[PDB]
Amino acid sequence: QVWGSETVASSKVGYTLPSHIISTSDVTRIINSSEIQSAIRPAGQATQKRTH
RNA sequence: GCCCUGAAAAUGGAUGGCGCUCAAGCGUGUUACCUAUACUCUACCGUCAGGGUUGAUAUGAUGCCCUGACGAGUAGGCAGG
Ligand SMILES: [Mg+2]
Ligand SMILES: [Mg+2]
Ligand SMILES: [Mg+2]
Ligand SMILES: [Mg+2]
Repeated sequence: QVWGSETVASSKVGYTLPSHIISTSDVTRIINSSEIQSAIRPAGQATQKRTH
């Protein structure tokens, strides 16, 4: 009642809870998604070999 | 050309000094040698630029790592402590 829900309006006049600018807080799962993984090129060595 | 005369100032006095006369002087030529915080190569610190790396089961993706270049400073500005 005090702060409101998705089906109940908040008792505060004209107030709604703030929105999210990102859907989830774990970007690891977003990267590990099939669509992202199927569009990227293979990665490197993570520690480049010294050539000269 | 060199040297000499012309050429007199006040504390004692300065090719920097000693001293030097086929010079250790003057003109000219040939080599060797000495040494700057400059140049060349290397290491280390920092700054700037271009890049690599999220895949869990280990901690900083403002992380870790690869590559190149650069570094004087009053008044003054900005940044990290
Ligand atoms: Mg001579
Ligand atoms: Mg030097
Ligand atoms: Mg310099
Ligand atoms: Mg400086």
